[PDB]
Amino acid sequence: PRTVMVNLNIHNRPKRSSDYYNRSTSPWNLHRNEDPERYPSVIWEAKCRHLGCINADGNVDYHMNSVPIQQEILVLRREPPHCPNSFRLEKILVSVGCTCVTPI
Amino acid sequence: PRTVMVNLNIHNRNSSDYYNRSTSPWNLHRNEDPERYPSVIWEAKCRHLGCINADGNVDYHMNSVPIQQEILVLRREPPHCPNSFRLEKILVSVGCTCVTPI
Ligand SMILES: CC(C)[C@H](NC(=O)COCCNC(=O)OC(C)(C)C)C(=O)N[C@@H](CC(=O)O)Cc1ccc(NC(=O)[C@H](Cc2ccccc2Cl)NC(=O)C(F)(F)c2ccccc2)cc1
Repeated sequence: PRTVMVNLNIHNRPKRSSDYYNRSTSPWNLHRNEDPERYPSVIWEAKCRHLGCINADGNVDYHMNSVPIQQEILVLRREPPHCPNSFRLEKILVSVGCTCVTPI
Repeated sequence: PRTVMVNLNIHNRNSSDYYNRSTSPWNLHRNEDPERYPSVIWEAKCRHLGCINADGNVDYHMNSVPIQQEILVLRREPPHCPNSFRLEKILVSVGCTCVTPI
């Protein structure tokens, strides 16, 4: 009912540091979600390592909370299946890291 | 030049105020570009250089820093062609996390 064309070839941004994930008070890991019926097909989702957050001393402090920061994202989904380059839009949620948080 | 078709009827999916309770809270700044789809984009900005205490005072021995993501956005191509588009990859701060320096 409303349809458009898109060139998936790309240009822009170099990178670096980005071990925020390891020095955060609310650190995380990245889990690969691969779906071949989907553009992009590889997506990296963040997952908080602890319930609590990390001390100065480097011990977990459960009076606080690692929680994930999320984003609504649009992704491409094959429509109909078996059709290698026709697609519909699909909105989804993506954890991109965790932040630490006071519970009240 | 690999090219594909997209139906913009978007089904399906699928308050939480972490921005205010984070040790490394932040605000959102509007970026608007009319030659861009989406045109309005909200970018996060850490409120403090340091992070917030239990006591609720700023502790500069630590660091609010933004968490970013690579994002794709659409740009008409050729310009003034209302259906055909090219991809453009962008960085987006979506919130801040607190961090131990070196
Ligand atoms: C992202 C929207 C879901 C959101 N809008 C809504 O909830 C409803 O959208 C109704 C208007 N947007 C719209 O039609 O999107 C297009 C005009 C596109 C068609 C919105 O506009 N948010 C914005 C305002 C704000 O809220 O601060 C912030 C925003 C901006 C762009 C993006 N970009 C995307 O989600 C794109 C979708 C896309 C865009 C352009 C070209 C190709 C593709 Cl596949 N996908 C990706 O970046 C990704 F798939 F690569 C991806 C995957 C995994 C992790 C990270 C990224 C995300 C969020």
